[PDB]
Amino acid sequence: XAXVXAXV
Amino acid sequence: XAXVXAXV
DNA sequence: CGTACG
DNA sequence: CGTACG
Ligand SMILES: *C(=O)c1cnc2ccccc2n1
Ligand SMILES: *C(=O)c1cnc2ccccc2n1
Ligand SMILES: *C(=O)c1cnc2ccccc2n1
Ligand SMILES: *C(=O)c1cnc2ccccc2n1
Repeated sequence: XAXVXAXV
Repeated sequence: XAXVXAXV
C-alpha cells in the first residue's frame, strides 16, 4: 500500500 | 551534494 | 553517496 | 512492490 519506491 | 538516498 | 513502507 | 541526485 505505502508508496515511498513502488506504489502498490 | 543532493540528498534524496545518501547525503554527500 | 545510498533511503525510502504499508 | 521498488524510487530517489546534485
Ligand atoms: C501496502 O500496504 C503493501 C504492503 N505490503 C506489501 C507486500 C508486498 C507487496 C506489496 C505490498 N504493498
Ligand atoms: C522503493 O523502491 C523501495 C525499496 N525498498 C524499500 C525498503 C524499505 C522501505 C521502502 C522501500 N522502498
Ligand atoms: C553532490 O552534489 C554529489 C554529486 N556527485 C556525487 C558523485 C559521487 C559521490 C557523491 C556525489 N555527491
Ligand atoms: C539513495 O540511496 C539513492 C540511490 N540511488 C539513486 C539513484 C538516482 C537518484 C537518487 C538515488 N538515491
